[PDB]
Amino acid sequence: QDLSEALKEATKEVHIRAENSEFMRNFQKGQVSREGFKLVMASLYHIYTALEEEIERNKQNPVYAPLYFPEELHRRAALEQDMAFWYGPHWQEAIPYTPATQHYVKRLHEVGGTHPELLVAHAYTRYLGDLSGGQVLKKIAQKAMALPSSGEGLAFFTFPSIDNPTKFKQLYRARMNTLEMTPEVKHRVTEEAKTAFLLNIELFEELQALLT
Repeated sequence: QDLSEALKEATKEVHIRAENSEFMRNFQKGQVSREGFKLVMASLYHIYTALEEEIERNKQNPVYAPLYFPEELHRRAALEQDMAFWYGPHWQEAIPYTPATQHYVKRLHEVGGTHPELLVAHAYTRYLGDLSGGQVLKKIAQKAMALPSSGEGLAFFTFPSIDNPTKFKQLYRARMNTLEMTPEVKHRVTEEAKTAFLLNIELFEELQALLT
């Protein structure tokens, strides 16, 4: 089986659980305020910082390199804008760094440092969602919180260097299928993607509790 297909099949169940998390149910209904939203975007700041640092460490590694798309995909600069929007000029000292975020970041460094053949599972889990349900979350955020169409506060959800998310996702999928793939690597990559989803589910369960 192609890796792109293996990953979708492996994560289709946990994806259902993730999109139906209590935090996300509240989001999709429109119940999340500025406070909740600042919490999740600050958490994403740390996650994508760790993820993109590990992507840089491994950019020339053949186990990842075909998926190296900083210009199109990387979120850190965009999140730095959003942090300045939501938290102001001294956001680096203002933003929270929660335990679940720390746990997620810790795994990203373990993977990037010790198991870079699995890094694709983590880039997959975040980026392809950003290019999918991410786009729906963006419209909900705009409506709920009165965020302007011009895009301030929602740079994270904006991909100026991609014309069509759907087309780019097809490209990224075909490119995943180009990675050197053994039964050993494909088994562990699909397992690591399931873990990536759980780390996200646990972040969202934590934030929901912090707010209630």
